[PDB]
Order: sequence, then structure tokens, then C-alpha cells
Amino acid sequence: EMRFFVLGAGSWGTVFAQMLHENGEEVILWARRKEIVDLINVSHTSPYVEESKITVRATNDLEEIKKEDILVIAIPVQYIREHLLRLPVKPSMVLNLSKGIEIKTGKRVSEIVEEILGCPYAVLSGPSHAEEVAKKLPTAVTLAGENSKELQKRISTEYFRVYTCEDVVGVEIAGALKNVIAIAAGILDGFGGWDNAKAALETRGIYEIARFGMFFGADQKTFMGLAGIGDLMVTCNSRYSRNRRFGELIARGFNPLKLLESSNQVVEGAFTVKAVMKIAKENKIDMPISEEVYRVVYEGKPPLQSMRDLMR
Amino acid sequence: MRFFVLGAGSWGTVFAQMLHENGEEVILWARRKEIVDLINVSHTSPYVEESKITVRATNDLEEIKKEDILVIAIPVQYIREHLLRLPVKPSMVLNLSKGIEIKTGKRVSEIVEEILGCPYAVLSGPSHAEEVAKKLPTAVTLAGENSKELQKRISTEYFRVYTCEDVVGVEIAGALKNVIAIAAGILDGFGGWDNAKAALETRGIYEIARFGMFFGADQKTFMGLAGIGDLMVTCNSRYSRNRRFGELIARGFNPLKLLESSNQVVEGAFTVKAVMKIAKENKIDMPISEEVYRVVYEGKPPLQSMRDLMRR
Ligand SMILES: NC(=O)C1=CN([C@@H]2O[C@H](COP(=O)(O)OP(=O)(O)OC[C@H]3O[C@@H](n4cnc5c(N)ncnc54)[C@H](OP(=O)(O)O)[C@@H]3O)[C@@H](O)[C@H]2O)C=CC1
Ligand SMILES: NC(=O)C1=CN([C@@H]2O[C@H](COP(=O)(O)OP(=O)(O)OC[C@H]3O[C@@H](n4cnc5c(N)ncnc54)[C@H](OP(=O)(O)O)[C@@H]3O)[C@@H](O)[C@H]2O)C=CC1
Ligand SMILES: O=C[C@@H](O)COP(=O)(O)O
Ligand SMILES: O=P(O)(O)OC[C@@H](O)CO
Repeated sequence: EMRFFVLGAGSWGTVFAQMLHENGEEVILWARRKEIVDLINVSHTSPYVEESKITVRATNDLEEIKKEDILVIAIPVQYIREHLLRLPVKPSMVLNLSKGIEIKTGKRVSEIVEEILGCPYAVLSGPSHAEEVAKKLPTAVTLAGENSKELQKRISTEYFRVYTCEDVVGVEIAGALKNVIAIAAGILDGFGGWDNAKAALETRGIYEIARFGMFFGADQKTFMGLAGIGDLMVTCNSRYSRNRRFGELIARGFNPLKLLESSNQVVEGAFTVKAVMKIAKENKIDMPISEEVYRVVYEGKPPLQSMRDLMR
Repeated sequence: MRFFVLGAGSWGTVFAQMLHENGEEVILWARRKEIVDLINVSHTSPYVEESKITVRATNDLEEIKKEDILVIAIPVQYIREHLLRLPVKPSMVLNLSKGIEIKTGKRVSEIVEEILGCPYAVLSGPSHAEEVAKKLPTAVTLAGENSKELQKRISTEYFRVYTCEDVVGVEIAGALKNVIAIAAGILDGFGGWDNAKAALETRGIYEIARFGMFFGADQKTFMGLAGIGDLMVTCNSRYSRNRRFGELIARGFNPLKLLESSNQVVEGAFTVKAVMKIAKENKIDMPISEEVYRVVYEGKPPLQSMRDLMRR
């Protein structure tokens, strides 16, 4: 009946594809580079997944996608558009895994998909660090959108629980913006771990996020579930979070741009915050935390002056 | 208007000192003449590291006056036996303690109403005493009588007080977050299951809110500093005693020997029992609290408990 074409072989694309493959689903994983395809197919390893055998089949050919495929998007948001534009056919639907907002257009992934493919859309999002999912540690996420019931059945495992909801916009916005807050949370860790401060930041942060989402018609309840508060918590408080780590290193004195070029992994919040600021200015929505993360990341604002400013 | 701070543990001592350092008239009562003399003579306390305590200490409840603000900072199971010994009734109580009395099933507000019968406010939020002593950014909420006035006197540049109307919600949120934090700590003792913890905390805030709304709490309270904020700092911070307790039980230590190993009080250990009685009497379902009770009081293996809670 059905096949998953997983687009993007980073940490999460690879782990998700492998999980689906282990569920007994028909899966193929697309990787950008032939070297990654080769490592997966030949040596059943990926540099994106530590100590985990990768047995799912990889390809470098987009021409392998079929009109009956479920396209799973696991490409970092700023690179989704160029890759969808090169698909030789439209898939039967899109399941999005990526968290962010496209900088130039202010578009959520659903909207990019709508513009380019126009096929049914769903989004999976929750507290799900790929490192822990690969180790089969208990994880729960939410799924919103079309065909969510069937998708729930095929994706779920013993350790990976999928709850469905109806608020696509809310799920997309919560997952995108929690990375921005997490940067701000890492800064506090970079100061030494100011736990009272972080929890207060997280509290005000979920609220800032909910205000942005509700302005685009999200449901307030979405922000109090796994896609909102859950994901925010796992991201602000885990050693596995790239966004929290990015903030932590900025606080330690590392140059933000240099940090970005130091990894092959993407820090989505560094990009989303710029998209969020453009939207906020155009629609006159106040985003205090996002505005400070923007200043620290892009305008070289001293993290400590940022901290003090945000307090008043 | 004088603050009479009843109880010289970690938080009574720090709160008392902070008010004193901000120019308020304060006196601190300590149960033991040894602690009183350390504070008055050596300007130190074993409940507050590397920090000079200059606030005046007394061992005499006779020093309280009808014009005082009675600030309660005695762990909840021991408040009553001390309030019964007050020679006079204070103008009001500000309560700092987080829990529910086992003997009766009563909140601190209901203990104060029964024994003293004066006005009441509660201060609660993400405020680990260790960090407040170090003057690190901290935010809490205050509900109840004279909150506006108390806000003006208590607030510092690093200790921010927000007021709200919901005394019941604030008390239940602060009492019960400690029960969820034992559960959260257990996941740290298995090795750190971050995705699971986040899912636990998302379910946990909802279990807390359900219990509170049964007693006429406001839903919004649980999404603020008293609710999610305090839950987050307690589940995730190295300073949490309740998180540490759970971590140590997951590592195989005996719950009672853990409690006896320290002069500090693990309020969640006692609050869970009071919760269970209330829940059984009122047919309120409390999945997480129930498993915490079983692990702490009934020797239930933490891994079996984890497995069972997942089936709920
Ligand atoms: N724990 C996690 O890692 C989680 C991630 N997510 C989300 O999944 C999405 C994908 O990120 P994730 O899987 O972590 O990716 P990683 O951070 O692990 O790696 C970044 C990926 O971007 C790829 N890429 C594709 N096209 C380009 C290009 N044009 N320029 C630069 N890089 C490109 C890289 O490929 P190459 O190897 O060829 O450089 C690599 O696969 C993100 O939106 C993320 O937020 C969601 C949940 C969990
Ligand atoms: N970071 C923190 O510690 C925070 C604590 N809280 C709350 O403050 C309240 C007070 O706890 P905290 O300051 O932490 O106390 P600690 O855990 O630091 O110490 C325990 C206290 O219990 C005292 N105690 C007083 N009377 C009795 C008695 N009747 N029988 C047995 N022990 C007694 C001990 O006195 P002695 O020294 O004589 O043994 C000691 O002062 C709690 O409800 C707690 O939840 C709130 C915010 C921050
Ligand atoms: O705000 C956190 C305080 O209640 C301290 O928590 P704890 O008793 O678990 O140390
Ligand atoms: O590593 P991060 O900060 O990209 O976070 C991964 C998350 O999306 C987990 O929910």
C-alpha cells in the first residue's frame, strides 16, 4: 500500500527513517551527498548517528521518488524550498519533521509545501532528541494534519508514542520558536547555570511563543502540550540540544558566526529568529526574548547586557 | 511593619536575610538555640553556604507581636505544632512552605485559618534558595491578602515578585510539583532520559492542574511561575532535593535511609501521602503521584513503576 521517502539524512532524518524501517515499513532515505549514501549502504553507519547500525536503504537520486510516496521532510527549513523544487513528481503527501520558519518569505513548512507541491500535509513534532530515539528511550510526540490516524499507526512504537491533534499552525510555530528560546536558555547555562532564571525564562518563553502562534490562529492548548511546553523543556534542559549548546558557547565567548561554520549540524533557532523578527516587525508583534536572541546572535550584543535588558 | 520569619532552614534564612539586606525590619526564629547563636554571633548558618547572615535570630516565639507579618518557612508537616505555641496572633501570614499536611489533608492556608484565623498570602515560584543567596535572577508569584504591598517590600533587582489572585492554585502547584520532581529525578537515576522527562513534565503539570481545579484553582495559574515555572526548576536543577531523592532511589538507595541522611526536608515525600489520601477520598485519578507513592512507601521497583505508568 505505501512507501516513505525520507528527504534528508541528518540526525533526525536518518533516525526516523531507520525507525520506520524497523517498524516493517517500506522506506528509502535520501541523502544530499553520495558519501553519506555510501556509508549507510556499505558500512551501515552514519556520522550523524553514534553507535547505531543503519540498515535502511539510502539513495542520492531524487528521481527515485514516486507519486505514491509519503515524502518525509527532514531537511533544515532554509533548504527545503530548493529541494522540493527539484522533485520530478508530486508525492501523495508530506509528513514534515523540520522545525523552523523560512527567513525570506516568513513561511512555515506547510506553506512551502502548499506553494510548491499542493499535496496533503502533516507535521510530527514534540520532545524527540534523535540521539535518544536512536537508543530507543521513551519518547512522546504529537502529529497534526491530514491522514494523522493512519500515520500514527505506522510510526508509533513501544518507546515512541504519537498523539494526534488538529492544530498544524500551532505545532509548526511551537516547534519553530522553541529553538529560539532555547538559545536564550543556553546563554544562562553559559553563565554557569542560573536555574531560577532559566525556569522563569522558559515560563515567559512559552507565553511569547503562544502569543505569536495565536496571532496566526493557533490554539492556546497546543502550547501546553508536547509540541509546545514539552519540546521547549526538552530543548532548554538537555545536553543534546544544538540550540541550547549554541547559546551556551556564545555565553562562553565564542563568536556566533564562527560557531555556525564549525558544524555540519544546523542550529535552526539562529535562522528562525531572523524570520520571526521580520514577521514581528511587519505585524507589530512584541517579541522581547526573540529580539534579544536576535541582537546577541546577529548584532554582537554582549550576553550579559542582554540578560539585564530583558529583565526590565 | 515587621517580618517575623518562622523557621531558619535553607529558605527561611535566605528570605529573612534578603529582606534585612533590603532595609526591612526582620527577625528570624530558629527552632534550635545553636542555630540562633551561630547566626547572631558567627554570622553564618549551615543552611546557607559561603554567605554572611546578619539578620537577628531568636529562639523565642514570645517575641512575636500582633503587628508582625508572620512569614512561615517551616516544612509543612511541622507548621501546626509551632503555630499552636504562638502567644499572640500576627496581623497576617505570608507562607513560603510547599506542601500538604498528611494528618489532615490541609493546605497551609487552611492550617492558618484553623489555628490563627488571620489574613493570608502565599509566595511561591521557581526559587531555589542557593541561587537567591547568590543574588541570581529569580521570579516568583504572590497571591492573597495585601499582595500589592508585600510585592513592593519584597521585590529586589534580582528577586522579582508578580502577584495573582489564586491562592488555592498557587499552594497546590507548589505542593504537588515536588511529587512530580521525585518522578523526574528517577529518570535521572536511570541515566538521564531527557525525552521521557519532558513528556513526564507535560503530563505532570496537567495532573497537578486537575487536582487544583477540583479545589477551585484557576487554570491559568498552572501555566505561570507557581505552576510550570516551579515544576521546571525543580525537575531539572541540581539544587532540587526532591529531584535528588528520586535520582538516589533509582540508583538503589533505600528511601528511608535517604531521608534520615540529612537535616533538610524532602517535602514531596510527605506531600505524596497527603495527596493520595485526598485523591482516594475524592475519587481523583493521580497516575504519577500514585506511582511516586508506591516507589517511596511500598518498595515498588522504579523500573516496574516506569513501565506501569507508561501503560496509563
Ligand atoms: N534531535 C534532532 O537532531 C532533531 C531535529 N529536528 C529537526 O529536523 C530538521 C533537520 O535537522 P537534523 O536532522 O537535526 O539535521 P542535522 O543538524 O543533524 O544536520 C544538518 C543537515 O542539513 C543537511 N543539508 C541539506 N541540504 C543542505 C544544504 N543545502 N546546505 C547545508 N546543509 C544541508 C545536511 O546534509 P550534509 O550531511 O550533506 O551536510 C544535514 O543532513 C531540522 O529542522 C531540525 O530542527 C527535529 C527533532 C529532533
Ligand atoms: N531552596 C529551598 O530549600 C526552598 C524551599 N522552599 C520551602 O520552604 C519550606 C521550608 O524548607 P527549607 O527552608 O528548604 O528547609 P530545609 O530543608 O533547608 O531544612 C529543614 C528545616 O526543617 C526544620 N524544622 C523546623 N521545625 C521542625 C520540627 N518541628 N521538626 C523537625 N524539623 C523541623 C529544620 O530545623 P533544624 O535546623 O532545627 O533541624 C530546618 O530548619 C519548605 O516547605 C520548602 O518547600 C521553598 C523555596 C525554596
Ligand atoms: O522553587 C524550588 C524550591 O521549591 C526548592 O525545590 P526543592 O525543595 O525540590 O529543593
Ligand atoms: O537539538 P535541537 O536544539 O535542534 O533540538 C532537537 C529538538 O527538536 C528536540 O525536540
